[PDB]
Amino acid sequence: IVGGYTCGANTVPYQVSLNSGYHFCGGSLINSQWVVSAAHCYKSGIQVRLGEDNINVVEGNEQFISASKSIVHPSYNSNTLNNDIMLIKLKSAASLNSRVASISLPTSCASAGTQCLISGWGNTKSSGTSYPDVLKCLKAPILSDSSCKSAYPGQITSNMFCAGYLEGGKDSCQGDSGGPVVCSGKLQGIVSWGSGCAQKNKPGVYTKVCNYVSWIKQTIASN
Ligand SMILES: [Ca+2]
Ligand SMILES: [Cl-]
Ligand code: NA
Repeated sequence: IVGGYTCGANTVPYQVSLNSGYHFCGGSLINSQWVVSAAHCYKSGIQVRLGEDNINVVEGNEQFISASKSIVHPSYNSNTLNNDIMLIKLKSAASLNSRVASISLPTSCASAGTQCLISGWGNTKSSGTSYPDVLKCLKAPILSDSSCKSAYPGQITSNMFCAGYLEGGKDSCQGDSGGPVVCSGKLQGIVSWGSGCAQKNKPGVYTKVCNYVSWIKQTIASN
């Protein structure tokens, strides 16, 4: 997250860190046994880290649970990042409390202008590199379809939306991938991609989660 603020310990209790020896991607807890992340985060040897603020310090609210199975979206295209969504089942149910809590799936798509909370442990620089160890937050509005398509000609599908600021300075960045965009208490986005970070006229592109609710619910019901 570039141009965000320090969330505060466990203030985003649905935020997970995907660990394969190190934080590599965000995720969103959606019930005691399932995480939603970006398909482009897929790899084996995933350990889901819940209750995290400092990812380098054991602070006392962590639950570390190995992934038992990953399900990349059937129609995920790694070249276009169309359908950049994946589900991870935990080997055991997370113990749910004030600091480790599921985020509600949307019943409806969010609209341009709606303010959302974007969070993750990604790069905090637009030029050069600095990884924070504590969770960073950004309040960003969803952008119009037409703005999003103008910003990225030929690249925005019906499964993508832009959130952020065309003036730049405030964005998601490398290491935020797979993390949440929460708009009035609902998971509407997954940190998917962008052109660099916090560049003018290159806002963050997010997986449109409302498109995937029937897939998520069916997958969970049979896995
Ligand atoms: Ca920690
Ligand atoms: Cl539009
Ligand atoms: Na379960």
